[PDB]
Amino acid sequence: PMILGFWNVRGLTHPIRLLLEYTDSSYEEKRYAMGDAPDYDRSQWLNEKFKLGLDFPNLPYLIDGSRKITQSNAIMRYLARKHHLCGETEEERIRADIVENQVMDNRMQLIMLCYNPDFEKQKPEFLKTIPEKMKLYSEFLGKRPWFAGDKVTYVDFLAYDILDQYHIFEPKCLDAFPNLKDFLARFEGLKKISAYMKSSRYLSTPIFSKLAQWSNK
Amino acid sequence: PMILGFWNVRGLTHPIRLLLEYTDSSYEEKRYAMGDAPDYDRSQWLNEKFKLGLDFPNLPYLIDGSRKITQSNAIMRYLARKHHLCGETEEERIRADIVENQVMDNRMQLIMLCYNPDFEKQKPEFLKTIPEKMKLYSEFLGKRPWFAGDKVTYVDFLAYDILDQYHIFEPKCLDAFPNLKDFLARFEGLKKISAYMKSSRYLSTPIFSKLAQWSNK
Ligand SMILES: N[C@@H](CCC(=O)N[C@@H](CS)C(=O)NCC(=O)O)C(=O)O
Ligand SMILES: N[C@@H](CCC(=O)N[C@@H](CS)C(=O)NCC(=O)O)C(=O)O
Repeated sequence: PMILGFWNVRGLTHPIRLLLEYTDSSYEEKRYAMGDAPDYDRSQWLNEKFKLGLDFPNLPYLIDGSRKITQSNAIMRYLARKHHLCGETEEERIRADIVENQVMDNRMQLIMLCYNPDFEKQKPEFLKTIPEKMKLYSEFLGKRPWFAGDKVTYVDFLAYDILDQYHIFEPKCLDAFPNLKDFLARFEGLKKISAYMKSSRYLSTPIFSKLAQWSNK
Repeated sequence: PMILGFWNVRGLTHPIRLLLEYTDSSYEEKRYAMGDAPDYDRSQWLNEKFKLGLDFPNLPYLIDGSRKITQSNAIMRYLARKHHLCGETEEERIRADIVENQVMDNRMQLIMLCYNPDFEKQKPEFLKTIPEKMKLYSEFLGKRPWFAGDKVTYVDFLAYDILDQYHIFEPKCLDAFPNLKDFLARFEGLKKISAYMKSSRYLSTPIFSKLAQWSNK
């Protein structure tokens, strides 16, 4: 089976665990544990960071035979390439490309907040940026069932995760935006996703490493 | 023509400018100026940000007729599909995806270090690191002319940029890596690239605004 490796958290891998499922892929996972404060020992990982034959060692990684892939979007795209969950017209590919990048910006802005010792006094400003972020996703999807058109793509898996995360962080943030709730619900409503969500393998929280100020435990 | 918008800095747009040149695109640019200290003004940009009909307003942007793109990465992939500068086998596509993503990570690490608090009382420490990032590119490439193998692909413009910056901030950083040195020289050597670096359009520095630390004048 393929081997996915990642920390014992959701992090940036939720989209990959979900695609592995959706596709009825044969895989096993390696979930590395980190230590508690004040030092956050990472040896579990570091004892093999340099021994997997990875080009640019990092977490997450995928191994399917000989092929060894790092960078979450590159894992994401290899799988989609495999399963045909990519754009099929220029129009689909543009929409996919943008959304893939936009998620990461928004995923990054979140981390930057959750990883700062100033969280508490910083939160109140970040919170005012939210409506605006949500509004873009809302206007972008419009009346489309999925982010790139009338077909599910690997970008819906990326979008679902970031929209979910922001939702956990501010429960009310999708209230003014019904096509997004409609979005979230339709994603879940999927056969293998529903099934996965009630399995022993489902990992929704913590979001972040014990190092974060939020969703760290 | 096509319009490229961005700040009047290098930022993360170097590869786009270079690709537009190489492809003999018909384009003009709008090089937004940032006011300065204290309040470094962005009025030039903010006044039309939500007026151009961009889904996800940001710098940089590409308008090519009816197509309006945002996200530096999506701009590249778009230009790469338009002119047939994509990998042609699974193996090439995989090498492209990873490289594409790796650059942004290296690209962001560098900025993290330049706009921050005690850029100096942390100076060395992340410098002593270049050398070991370099080895990774080095080994990844090996003896291939180009990063996805046989042919020049869009990722090459992105590899070029990052290796070019690391080089500014570490004049020797490459001493150990012939193949990297050979790469730079043979990039700087493509016919339209040559010509462009001699032109009035060319902008090698500053890399990031007044504000910053490094490449900020
Ligand atoms: N660009 C990367 C970021 C990867 C990354 O930062 N991985 C983290 C946690 S999310 C890590 O700790 N990597 C292991 C390491 O640095 O040794 C991605 O999209 O995969
Ligand atoms: N991931 C985005 C980065 C974009 C971004 O951070 N843009 C900065 C300059 S490097 C900006 O000033 N953007 C315009 C804005 O935020 O309104 C990209 O790859 O295009």
